Amino acid sequence: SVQIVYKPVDLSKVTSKCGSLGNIHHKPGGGQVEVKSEKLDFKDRVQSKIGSLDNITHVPGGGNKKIETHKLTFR
Amino acid sequence: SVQIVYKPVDLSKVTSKCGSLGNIHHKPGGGQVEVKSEKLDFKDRVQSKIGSLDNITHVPGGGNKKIETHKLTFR
Amino acid sequence: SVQIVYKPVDLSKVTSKCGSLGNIHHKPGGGQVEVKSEKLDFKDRVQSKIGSLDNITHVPGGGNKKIETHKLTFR
Amino acid sequence: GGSVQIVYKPVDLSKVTSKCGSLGNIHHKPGGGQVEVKSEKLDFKDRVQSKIGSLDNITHVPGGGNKKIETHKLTF
Amino acid sequence: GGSVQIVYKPVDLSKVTSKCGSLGNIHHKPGGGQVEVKSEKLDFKDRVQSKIGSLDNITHVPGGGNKKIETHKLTF
Amino acid sequence: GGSVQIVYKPVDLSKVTSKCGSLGNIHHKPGGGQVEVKSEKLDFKDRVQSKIGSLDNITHVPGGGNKKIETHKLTF
Repeated sequence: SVQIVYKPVDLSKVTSKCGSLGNIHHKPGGGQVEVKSEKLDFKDRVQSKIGSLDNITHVPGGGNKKIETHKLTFR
Repeated sequence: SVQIVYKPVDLSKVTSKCGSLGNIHHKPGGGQVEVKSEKLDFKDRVQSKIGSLDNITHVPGGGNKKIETHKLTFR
Repeated sequence: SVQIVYKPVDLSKVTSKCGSLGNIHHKPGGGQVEVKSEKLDFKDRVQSKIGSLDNITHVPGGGNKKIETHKLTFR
Repeated sequence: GGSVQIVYKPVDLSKVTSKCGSLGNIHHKPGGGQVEVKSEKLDFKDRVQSKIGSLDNITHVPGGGNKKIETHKLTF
Repeated sequence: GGSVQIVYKPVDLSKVTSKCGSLGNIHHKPGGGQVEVKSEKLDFKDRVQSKIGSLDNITHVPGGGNKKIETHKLTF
Repeated sequence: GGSVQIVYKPVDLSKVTSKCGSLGNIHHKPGGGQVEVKSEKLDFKDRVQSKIGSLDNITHVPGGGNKKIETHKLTF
C-alpha cells in the first residue's frame, strides 16, 4: 500500500515599507523666498518649482512579487 | 491500495505600504513667496509651480503580484 | 482502490496601501504668495500652478494581480 | 502614276507656366510678444516710413509674363 | 511608280516653367519676445526707414518671364 | 520602283525649369529674446535705415527667365 500526505504550510510575510513612514515634523519653518527675474530668454523646455517648504515623497519601487508552485506526481 | 491527501495551507501576507504613511506634521509654516518677473521670452514648453507649502506624494510603485500553481497528476 | 483528497486552503492576503494614509496635519500654514508678471512672451504650451498650501497625492501604482491555478489529473 | 502624298500633322501638348510672387507659403502665428516705444515727442518729417509692431506681406510682380510664338508653313 | 510620301509628325510634350520669388516656405511662430525703445525725442527727417519690432515679408519679381519660339517649315 | 518615303517624327519631352528666390525654406520660431534701445534723443537724417528687433524676409528676383527656341525644317 502507498500513503502520501502533502500538507506544506505557509505563514510567510512579504512586506514593503517605502517612502516617508512614521516621521514627526514639529513646527518646520520655510524661510521667505524671493525670485526676481528680468531680461531672460529660454530657447527650450523649462521646468520651474518655487516655494518655501516642500515635503516630496516619490515611490516607483516597493512592489512585491510572490511565485509559488506545488507539483505532486504519482506514477 | 493508494491514498493521496493534498492539503497545502496558505495564511501568507503580501503587503505594500508605499508613499506617506502615519506622519505627523505639527504647525508646518511655509514662508512668504514672491516671484517678480519682467521682460522674459520662452520659445518652448513651460511648466511652473509656485507656492509656500507643498505636500506631494507620488506612487507609481507599491503593486503586488501573486502567482500560485497547484498540480496533482495520478498515472 | 484509490482515494484522492484535494483540499488546498487559502487564507492569504494581498494588500496595497499606496498614497497618503493615516497622516496628521495639525494647523499647516501656507504663507502669502505674490506672482507679479509683466512683458512676458510664451511661444509654446504653458502649465502654471500658483497657491499657498498644496496637498497632492497621485497613485498610478498600488495595483494587485493574483493568479491561482488548480489541476487534478487522473490517468 | 508619279503621285505625291504629304501628311502635315505636327502635335503640340507643351506647357508654358510662370509662378511668380508669393505662392503656397505658410505663415503660422507670426508676431512679436511686446513692442513699446516711449518718448516725449515723435517728430517725423519729409519721407519717413515708420513701422512699430506691424506685420507686412508685400508682393510686387512686374515680371512673370509669357510669350509663345508658333509658325507653320507648307509650300508645294 | 516614282511616288513620294512625306509624313511630317513632330511631337512636343515639353514644359517651360518659372518658379520665381517666395514659394512653398514655412514661417512658424516668427517674432521677438520684447522690443523697447525709450527716448525723450525721436526726430526722423529726409528719407528715413524705421522698423521697431515689425515683421516684413517683401517679394519683388521683375523676372521669371518665359519666351518660347517654335517654327515649322516643309518645302516640296 | 524608285519611290521616296520621308518620315519626320522628332519628339520633345524636355523640361526647362527655373527655381529662383526663396523656395521650400523652414523658419521655425525666429526672433530675439529682448531688444532695448535707451537714449535721450534718436536723431535720424538723410537716407537712414534703422532696424530695432525687426524680422525681414526680402526676396528680389530680376532673373529666373526662360528662353526656348526650336526650329524644324524639311526641304524635298
